[PDB]
Amino acid sequence: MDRLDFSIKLLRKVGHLLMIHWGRVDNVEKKTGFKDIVTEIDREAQRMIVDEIRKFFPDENIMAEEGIFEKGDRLWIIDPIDGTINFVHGLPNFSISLAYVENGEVKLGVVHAPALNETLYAEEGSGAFFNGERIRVSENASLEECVGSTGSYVDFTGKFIERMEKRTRRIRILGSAALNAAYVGAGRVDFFVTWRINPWDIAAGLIIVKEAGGMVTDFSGKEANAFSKNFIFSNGLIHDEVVKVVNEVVEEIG
Amino acid sequence: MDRLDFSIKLLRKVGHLLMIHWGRVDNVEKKTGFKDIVTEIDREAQRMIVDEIRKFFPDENIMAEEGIFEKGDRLWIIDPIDGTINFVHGLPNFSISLAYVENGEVKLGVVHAPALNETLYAEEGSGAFFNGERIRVSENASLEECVGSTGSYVDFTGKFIERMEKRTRRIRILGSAALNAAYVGAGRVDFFVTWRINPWDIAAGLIIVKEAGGMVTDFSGKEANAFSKNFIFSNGLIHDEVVKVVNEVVEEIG
Amino acid sequence: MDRLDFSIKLLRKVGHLLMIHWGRVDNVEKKTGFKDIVTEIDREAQRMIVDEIRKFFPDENIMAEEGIFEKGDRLWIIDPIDGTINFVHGLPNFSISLAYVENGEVKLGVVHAPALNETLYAEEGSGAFFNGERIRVSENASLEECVGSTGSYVDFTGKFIERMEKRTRRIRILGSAALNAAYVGAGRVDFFVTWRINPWDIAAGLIIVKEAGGMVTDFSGKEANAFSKNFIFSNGLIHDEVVKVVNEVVEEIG
Amino acid sequence: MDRLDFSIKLLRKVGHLLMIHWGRVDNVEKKTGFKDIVTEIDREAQRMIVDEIRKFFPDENIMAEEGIFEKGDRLWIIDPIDGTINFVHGLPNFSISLAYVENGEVKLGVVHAPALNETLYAEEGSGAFFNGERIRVSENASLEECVGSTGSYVDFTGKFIERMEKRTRRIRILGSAALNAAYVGAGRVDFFVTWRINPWDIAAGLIIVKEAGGMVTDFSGKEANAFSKNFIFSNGLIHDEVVKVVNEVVEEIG
Repeated sequence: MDRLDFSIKLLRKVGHLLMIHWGRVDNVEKKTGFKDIVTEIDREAQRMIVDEIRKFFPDENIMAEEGIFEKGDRLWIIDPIDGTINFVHGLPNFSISLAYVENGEVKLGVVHAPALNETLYAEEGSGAFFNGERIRVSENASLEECVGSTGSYVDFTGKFIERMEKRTRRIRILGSAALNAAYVGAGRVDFFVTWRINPWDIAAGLIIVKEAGGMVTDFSGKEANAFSKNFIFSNGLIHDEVVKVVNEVVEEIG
Repeated sequence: MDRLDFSIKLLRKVGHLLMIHWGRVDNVEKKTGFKDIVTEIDREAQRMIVDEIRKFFPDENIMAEEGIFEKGDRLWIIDPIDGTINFVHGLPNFSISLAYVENGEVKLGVVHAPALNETLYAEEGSGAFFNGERIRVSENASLEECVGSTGSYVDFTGKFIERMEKRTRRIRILGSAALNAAYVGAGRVDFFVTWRINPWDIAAGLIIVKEAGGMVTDFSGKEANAFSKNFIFSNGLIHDEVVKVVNEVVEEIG
Repeated sequence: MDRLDFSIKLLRKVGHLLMIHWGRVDNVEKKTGFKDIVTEIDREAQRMIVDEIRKFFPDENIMAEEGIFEKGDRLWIIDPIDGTINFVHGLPNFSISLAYVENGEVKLGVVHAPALNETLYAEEGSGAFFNGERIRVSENASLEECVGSTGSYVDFTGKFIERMEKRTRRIRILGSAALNAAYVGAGRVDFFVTWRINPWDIAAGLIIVKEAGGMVTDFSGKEANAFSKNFIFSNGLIHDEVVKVVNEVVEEIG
Repeated sequence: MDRLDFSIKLLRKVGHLLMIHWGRVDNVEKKTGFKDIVTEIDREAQRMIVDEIRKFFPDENIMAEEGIFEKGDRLWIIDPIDGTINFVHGLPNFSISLAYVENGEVKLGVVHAPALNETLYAEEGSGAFFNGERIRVSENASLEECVGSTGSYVDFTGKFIERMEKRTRRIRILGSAALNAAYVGAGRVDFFVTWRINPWDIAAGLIIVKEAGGMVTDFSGKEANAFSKNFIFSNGLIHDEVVKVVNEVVEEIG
């Protein structure tokens, strides 16, 4: 609809800005932390997205990973570049994420991968889409036929792949959280695990997976909410299995 | 050129055949286990390539992942679909690989990813390209500032990440050995490690990374060629450090 | 919904088949008569579509296999290739279209240009889209500021341009009616005129233009349908003026 | 090589800048000087191209399209947007052209269509390419088997279509002189006719057609050079037939 179409068009527009500097970034500093990085393109992409929202939705709030941090019953969650590292290195797996939350709940989410021309999205009650076509989670009911995936987390990823690679086809590490979550919704992977990360980071992939028919919970199997920190996105069919094994990795890591 | 131009065009043509079935493969068969598959599309794609080569180079030899394993002074090495599992699940990381080997040494190599429209290639003595433009390995001299990558091998993977994770920036597991290797010569990743592997998964990757200024040796450090069972591709500035961790991991196993 | 999604996916799939031969037709065929090979591609593309419609909509008339009824019937129109000349010569302006018609009314239409990665479409009542995002006809209400289009038709084209020449900004001849019609609903051109063509070749574009807010009438100015004898697609703002010149041109000729 | 690889990469980079605004000069900012916003995109793009050239080839002349008429040994001819009308309307047929001239002769040429991902180029003595593969002029020997092209020129286009229509297979009017001339070297069109356009805006195309084995002369039939005003690009198999037909049009005019 209105807000959704606006988002798709907006992220595709800004997506071209990132394409100009893709792989050719000069200023790269380690943002809030030490593991990840951030660039001047990050903020410039955010500024472009933020100016447009404020333009058509003046009385509404915004919340970026770095910079703007507001709260309201009409809130936009922006992540100018998810997979900054990939972006900087020239890997195509990076995306722009945008979610619209109203009255505390996610009403719609969009994830756009400039270099892959992949715009995945969904608005609650309307299903999940991918560049115009409907997407649904997979029907792979057992791990022997599943391709899972996870993020790069110290002490977690290695031991997680350690235990999982044995019971699945493959485990992928792509480098863009939002996209990977949307991929479960697209049905390209059967599950996606992401440890100790910011909750607002995946508001867009969450609604996409849920509208795609998937299941999203914390490492406890409990419905994923704004107070969860670890997330598990799946096709709902092999969730229990993934959850069990995830606690087996978190335990082993003390 | 003649053989290079021929190879680029042939792979691009066959790539469309694969696009038709991408993510919509009805039946997949387990070659040796559930982690090792192949499809009838692999076969149809190879046949298209084989038939074309036979037509213009009738007396030359052809060697493929399956079906044809000829030997000779003039040999063409084929991998119809490098990343079959990704291909079946609908992930974009899969490619067609071709290489012309003359007297044991690979003269030209072409790696084509249909979903991503990425054709990387190199001819002996002519440099490495990416869809017409020149590519060269990264200039990252420190492992900390590197993004390495590897395949999904049971036991070795979990261990490799485990070790490498505290030494690098990120480690990726995309799914296509040929592409993953060519990605090194593209400067998208700083190194790539392969455990247990055939010539058709890396003949094209060696020449690309080599003509792109990088290094390719077995796990011991010996400059390998057609095969060696173990491979390490890199920009050459951190090859030793990677070989160090690799031997650690492999010994930590045994 | 069900039909529209079915159609978007089916065409995006079959379009890849056309991409195999696209411009790959050797001159031995273009010289002897590319009519044959083109028909083999046409036949094969139609076969794949027909086979699928049979599986999902078993009791619906496909391309008049069960007659031609301007009222009281359910029909599926298939155009495997529109812009055949462009296709043969290697021009990217060619497409594949599918349209479902009920009682002479186009309920939904899809135009897919494989080489441009453009999927335009519309369902009756839901508006027109372009790869997931909404499209609408332009708002240029003065012929002198419009970009028009027509086909390379004998007699008609030379004159149509003579006229339009000073009355309008630019006139384009793309060589792809369906794509061209759709481009009107996308607001890329302000009006498109067709001289002596198969109505079923632009039925998909018909619904696309109307749902995008424009209008489509025959030369006599009557709203057009899938059986009309002539076509004029516009943004609905300068439609009367084009009909005028069109008829003037028709007078001059025959 | 150095200059050609730098140009290919440079045009591909700036191309995304154009994409950000492609078809994005809507009515809300169309009623607020849109021919000015397109001049900002142009100047901004021109600025990027100019800066990079100066940064790598410092003491070399730069005759930007909307720049100055410098003179010297080494000269770079730039055109930020060729096909401005299409660009403004959302049509994909627009390009960025760059030609490098030394000693008065064009040494290399690049034509990049951002919206189509088409990079056509050639180096004197190295032939023509299209995203890495070799391209060559068509092999059509008679006009009745050719698809010709020209632009939209008042008093000329009409008559041209008139006289050409009954001698040729089909004529096209796409809207981008450089892209269109390049398409002759790619073999998509058998010939192209421009009417009173500055040689500079067509220099990149000229080297592409010639390295592709084509023919480019002025309306008289003599080699095309800076003293030319009207051009004819062809495969060299039907050049004379075209010159003959074009001259008849020229007669009908005045």
